[PDB]
Amino acid sequence: TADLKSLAKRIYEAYLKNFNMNKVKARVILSGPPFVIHDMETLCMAEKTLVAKLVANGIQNKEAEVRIFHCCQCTSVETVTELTEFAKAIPGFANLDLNDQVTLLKYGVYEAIFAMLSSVMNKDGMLVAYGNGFITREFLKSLRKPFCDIMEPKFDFAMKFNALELDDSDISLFVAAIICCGDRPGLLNVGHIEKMQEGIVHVLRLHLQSNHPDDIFLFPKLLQKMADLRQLVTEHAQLVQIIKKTESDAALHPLLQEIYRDMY
Amino acid sequence: TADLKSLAKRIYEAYLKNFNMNKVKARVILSGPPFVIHDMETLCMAEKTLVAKLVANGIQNKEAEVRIFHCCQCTSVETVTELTEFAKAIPGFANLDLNDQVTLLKYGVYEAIFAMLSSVMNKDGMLVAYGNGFITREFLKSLRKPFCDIMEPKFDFAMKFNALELDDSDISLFVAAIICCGDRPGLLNVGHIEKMQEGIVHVLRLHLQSNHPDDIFLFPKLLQKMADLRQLVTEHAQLVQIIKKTESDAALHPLLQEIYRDMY
Ligand SMILES: CC[C@@H](Cc1ccc(OC)c(C(=O)NCc2ccc(Oc3ccc(F)cc3)c(F)c2)c1)C(=O)O
Ligand SMILES: CC[C@@H](Cc1ccc(OC)c(C(=O)NCc2ccc(Oc3ccc(F)cc3)c(F)c2)c1)C(=O)O
Repeated sequence: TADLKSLAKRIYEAYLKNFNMNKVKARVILSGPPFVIHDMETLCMAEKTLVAKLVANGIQNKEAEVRIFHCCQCTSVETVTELTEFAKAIPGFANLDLNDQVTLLKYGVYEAIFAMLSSVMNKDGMLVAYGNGFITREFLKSLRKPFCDIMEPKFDFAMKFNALELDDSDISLFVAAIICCGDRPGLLNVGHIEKMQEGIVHVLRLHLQSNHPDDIFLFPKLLQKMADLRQLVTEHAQLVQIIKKTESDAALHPLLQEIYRDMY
Repeated sequence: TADLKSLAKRIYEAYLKNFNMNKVKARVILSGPPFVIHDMETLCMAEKTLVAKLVANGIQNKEAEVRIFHCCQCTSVETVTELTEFAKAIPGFANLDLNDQVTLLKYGVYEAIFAMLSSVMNKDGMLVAYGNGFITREFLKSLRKPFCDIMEPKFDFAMKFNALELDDSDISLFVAAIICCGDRPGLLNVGHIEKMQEGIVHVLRLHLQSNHPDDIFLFPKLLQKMADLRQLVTEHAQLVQIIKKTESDAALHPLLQEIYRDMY
């Protein structure tokens, strides 16, 4: 159908326009020159070049694990802004009640964040700082608990997600499907959201048939990844709560505090 | 450092002196009275007042899309002259081999042009004709293909670039960083250019820390905008080639023909 073929392109176009990183761009960088962060020496070097404001305090600077945690949060905050503008190209999203738009983004942003993080991850590490650094997975594993425990589950998810070999045309529809879940708690107009979601899911199913004819199960596999991402976020929010309670130096950004507030 | 603080000011001063339009000036005009070009009637009116020589041929005049294309090129040619004189205040630029100065300007001018165009653009249109007109983005979208396709990608870039809220002190250093890229094809003294570039990039990093303490990622964001601008120019040059081959009325200015010659 031409209207559905266009809906898929509108959403893909909105994705390419609103996210600073996409999978084609990430793959070009990941092939090879981002500065490699693989130990404490190179973390401190990268900090002086890529985030110099943070380490300009002398002995007042925070422990390395907490600086990394802060920089991960700053990355998330940026992605929430990108996700918020992308959400307007989903048909009917801007016609939803303003409160419903807030609730959908509230529960969807971290599922979308972890899905899209896969695009900049490989089995050895991930791009950081707008593509200018690459931090190794082994370095992130080396951080003291509980900060190391934030990281590896996201790689575990991404390695299996990346094995599906989706492209940006697929992932844009997937992220839109994540944002339009009609079973989020607190929704006012559930019925309208379900019809909005059904239209996107309908385009996602047809698109996957067209773009991945070799994988007859790809649509139900992606439905399962959405459920897996919900569980990943529930687990992530618990671990973030442990850090907030037990690490007095690891302040939560206020935008992320509101996202987490009464989430799970 | 006082020498670096002075290098940043020397480059800012060179920017304010050599460009006819700067962002403060553009913002004052954009607030409000430039003549508004929003349809064919008002394009023809503006032409008689602001570019009267071009439409003084009667039925010999060119189709409106081609007149606009010509006037955009005339704007570019002017900006290349401005960029060429600005480039002298970059430390070491005038000490480079004359051939290297040519190569740097060759690959840098359009990246700088599109970065600086953002200063006169908003989501509704852009200033034209030395600040005396404002042409609407919707009008530019309304031009027949392929001429409409020249325009909107530049607005897409500018809307995200403008969201960074840079000022002229930032943009002058950014444009200098663009011109001193040591990875341009054809360079004779790559090493000297890399050291020249490192000095400007070093001042840009410290300046951004000083002028935007609120945005710890601003320097890597701008590194990414430089890469985005290179891709924008590659795409622009392809579209210009399509126009040259398929629109016999749309002559390329000779200065711009030489810039494009063997570029990408
Ligand atoms: C706090 C948890 C988040 C969710 C979350 C979970 C897992 C992640 O990755 C596995 C990521 C994430 O963003 N990884 C990219 C990244 C990694 C290191 C960074 O640190 C630096 C430090 C210095 C540098 F010079 C460059 C990078 C960084 F800045 C970004 C985010 C939240 O709850 O919002
Ligand atoms: C040919 C492509 C260029 C690159 C390029 C690409 C995109 C652009 O903007 C999105 C611009 C540009 O200059 N926009 C300002 C502008 C717009 C319309 C104009 O037309 C008139 C016409 C009558 C008037 F009375 C007043 C203005 C004009 F004169 C300047 C330039 C090249 O390849 O060099």
